Amino acid sequence: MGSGPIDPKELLKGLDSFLTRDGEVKSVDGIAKIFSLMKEARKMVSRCTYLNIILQTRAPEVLVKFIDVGGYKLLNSWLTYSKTTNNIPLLQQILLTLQHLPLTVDHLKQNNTAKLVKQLSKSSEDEELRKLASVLVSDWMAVIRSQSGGGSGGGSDLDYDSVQPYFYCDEEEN
Repeated sequence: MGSGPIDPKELLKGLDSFLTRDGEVKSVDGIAKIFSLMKEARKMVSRCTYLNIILQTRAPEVLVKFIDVGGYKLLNSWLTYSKTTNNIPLLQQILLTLQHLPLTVDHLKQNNTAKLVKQLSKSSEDEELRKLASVLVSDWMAVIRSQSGGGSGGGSDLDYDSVQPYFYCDEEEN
């Protein structure tokens, strides 16, 4: 193959000028223009580029208002949209971006994304997606255990059933 492809990243990286030079976040104005254009989500590169910027968005107020302005529904939307094709570098970035923002038990339960990410960190055919998903669900179950009152867990010898505090799907096959 003497012919080469085309760079699709620069098309979405034109917006990176409206963020900081490291591609983190400029302002609450910055997240909103990104929000509307990444919402379209019709390019695979638009997915990975903007989600990486929201990941590098180290301003926690910008994250909680991202959830507020519609990003909450869009996290579940893009999760399902990526799970159809099951694109490994995409799935792991979506769950890592919502791992970056402070998400509540109300949220993960309502959108059912708690179940969707937990079945990944139970047994998927890939290391990197489920180990990032494992850090995410361990963060979530730390919060959930703290909302419950307490519990040991330990960390080691800790089984897939004993890491289900509000992840218990009581679907009785019995």
